[PDB]
Amino acid sequence: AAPTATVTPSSGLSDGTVVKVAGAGLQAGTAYDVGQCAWVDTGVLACNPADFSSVTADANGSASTSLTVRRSFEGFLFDGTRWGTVDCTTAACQVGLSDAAGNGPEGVAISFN
Amino acid sequence: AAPTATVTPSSGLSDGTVVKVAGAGLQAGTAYDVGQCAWVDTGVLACNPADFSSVTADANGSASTSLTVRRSFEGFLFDGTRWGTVDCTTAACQVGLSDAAGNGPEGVAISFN
Ligand SMILES: CN[C@H]1[C@@H](O[C@@H]2/C3=C/C#C[C@H]4O[C@@]4([C@H]4COC(=O)O4)C#CC3=C[C@H]2OC(=O)c2c(O)ccc3c(C)cc(OC)cc23)O[C@H](C)[C@H](O)[C@@H]1O
Repeated sequence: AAPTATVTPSSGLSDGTVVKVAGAGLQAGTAYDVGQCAWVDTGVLACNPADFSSVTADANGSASTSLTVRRSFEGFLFDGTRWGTVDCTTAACQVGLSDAAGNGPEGVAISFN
Repeated sequence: AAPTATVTPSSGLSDGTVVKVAGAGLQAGTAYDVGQCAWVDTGVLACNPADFSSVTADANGSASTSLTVRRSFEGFLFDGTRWGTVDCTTAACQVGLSDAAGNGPEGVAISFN
């Protein structure tokens, strides 16, 4: 049973909307970061770390938090370097959850007004 | 990195075909059952434990193993109760991976003829 994520709302977002993020099927007791990213190239994920939140999955594998989304952001790579700016009206941005190894539910697509 | 399972080959299968099951986005060091099952009721899987195999995910969260699939098998529910003979030409059989918490990739649909 695969882990899942919900991002409410996920469409028609304005810059600065705070969305609600919930996870299920996560690893009980484990800390997860929650954020907005986009795949900008094959295998290259650029994220918006300035607005990340985090959660610890409860004993049932569940967790929730909120997240401020940004219409465009300066995209950063896992090693702390900047990839370039990401415009989410022209790029497919997603909001998801990730543990220290990169694991978690599939990202949820989001879109802006 | 949501967990994934890939099963090769997955169609035109015969009784006894050995398939390769590759899992990724798994938990490093967790052991996973690898097996074939059919949904026989809402939220009820009847599996083939006689051919189940095991893999422990490596440091990169990957695993691979072979699995021998069956066109028909005695299907067992989660607690060992026999459900009855599953005929996979008629039933929706799938192959997948799950850990002791029942967590893992979604299963992969397979077809015999
Ligand atoms: C653990 N390392 C791998 C992972 O890194 C992801 C990642 C990328 C980036 C970035 C920078 O903002 C920072 C830090 C680190 O350095 C900085 O300067 O900022 C972070 C983080 C990350 C955490 C991981 O989130 C995710 O894994 C994740 C996902 O797989 C899919 C969608 C996601 C979505 C939609 C959101 C999300 O929220 C955190 C995570 C994911 O995937 C990369 C592609 C590489 O393989 C990395 O090696």
